[PDB]
Amino acid sequence: PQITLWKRPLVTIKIGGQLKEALLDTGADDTVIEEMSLPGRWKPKMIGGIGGFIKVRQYDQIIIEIAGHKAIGTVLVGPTPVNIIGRNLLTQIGATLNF
Amino acid sequence: PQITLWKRPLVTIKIGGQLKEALLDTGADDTVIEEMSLPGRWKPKMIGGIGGFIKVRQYDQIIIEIAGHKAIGTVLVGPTPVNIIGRNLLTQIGATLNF
Ligand SMILES: COc1ccc(S(=O)(=O)N(CC(C)C)C[C@@H](O)[C@H](Cc2ccccc2)NC(=O)O[C@H]2[C@H]3CO[C@H]4OC[C@@H]2[C@H]4C3)cc1
Ligand SMILES: [Cl-]
Ligand SMILES: [Cl-]
Ligand code: NA
Repeated sequence: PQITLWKRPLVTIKIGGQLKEALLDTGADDTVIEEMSLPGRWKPKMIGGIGGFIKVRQYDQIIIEIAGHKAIGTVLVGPTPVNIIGRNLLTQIGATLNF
Repeated sequence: PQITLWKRPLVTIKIGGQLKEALLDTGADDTVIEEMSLPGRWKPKMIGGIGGFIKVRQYDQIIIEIAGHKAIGTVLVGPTPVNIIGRNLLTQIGATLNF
């Protein structure tokens, strides 16, 4: 679709079998989801934003359904205040910015 | 133009007569730039990101060129790690997300 930006670009996602809302975020390199369990191995990572850094768990090869589009990639899980779909998965659904 | 997301969506902006690089950020409500001087009065604002909250200076009706497009609107100035163009100005240049 074409999403205007008058409001936050929130969409429904499916991850780990759970339905959530997430922000399509072109300013995020990586995808970051609020605390939840995912299967498989993970490793610790530190990521920084406005305010500073948080510790997260890095899970690789996770499948996510984004606005009904399937994608696979790394998902970071930790105390983010918002679920964020970042560029590593936006590319996989063919998302572009247009002006 | 049409901007894919395999790389960060960095563009050149011009503000207070200086050129800067900034991120086109659909995940940011507001535009936030690293510390610099701007004319006029400012007002206080606290904004929250991944790693907590920061105090910024809010300047209204500031002229800023973004990738060759004129915008005039609110700019937040503070200790952000990166210059971010948020939805308040992305709508002024006509930007949409497409997939
Ligand atoms: C390496 O992988 C990653 C992935 C994500 C991030 S990030 O989340 O720190 N960030 C990076 C960006 C360079 C600032 C993405 C933004 O798009 C956030 C996303 C985000 C939204 C809300 C809460 C936390 C993070 N925007 C936001 O801070 O905007 C505030 C400021 C912008 O204006 C408003 O809109 C959201 C809030 C608020 C003040 C960092 C590392
Ligand atoms: Cl990935
Ligand atoms: Cl592509
Ligand atoms: Na894995």
